[PDB]
Amino acid sequence: SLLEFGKMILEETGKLAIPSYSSYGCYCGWGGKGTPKDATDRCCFVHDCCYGNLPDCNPKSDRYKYKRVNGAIVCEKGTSCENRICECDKAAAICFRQNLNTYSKKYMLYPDFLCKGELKC
Ligand SMILES: CC(C)NC[C@@H](O)COc1ccc(CC(N)=O)cc1
Repeated sequence: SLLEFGKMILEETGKLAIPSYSSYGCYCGWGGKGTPKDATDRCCFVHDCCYGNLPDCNPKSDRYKYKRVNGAIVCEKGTSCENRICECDKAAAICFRQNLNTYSKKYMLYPDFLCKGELKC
């Protein structure tokens, strides 16, 4: 669920899920349309695509359990939806951590009209 994801982001990046990643680019937080603005925006695009592969699960509200083995994120055995959601977030977190160095504030609160373009998962 989102309680898990946000906690994961903070631990990983140090920035806070909301508002650092709840309204960035064209995909973080708001999904929909567009061409991802930057690397962090691409993690969101890929992440949204990740939840999209799980039709009958509830990413936002189904809680899962994960642990750290010296820094590694280890998703714990749960329902199979819980296992797959967890993997989807673990990636976003890793991806987020990987492009902290290019996280740019001008994409914060990014306006919608500026997000039109085509991208299939
Ligand atoms: C505590 C506050 C009010 N949070 C409400 C909460 O709905 C914030 O919302 C969201 C909505 C959707 C997502 C999708 C995720 N990033 O992939 C992440 C966070």
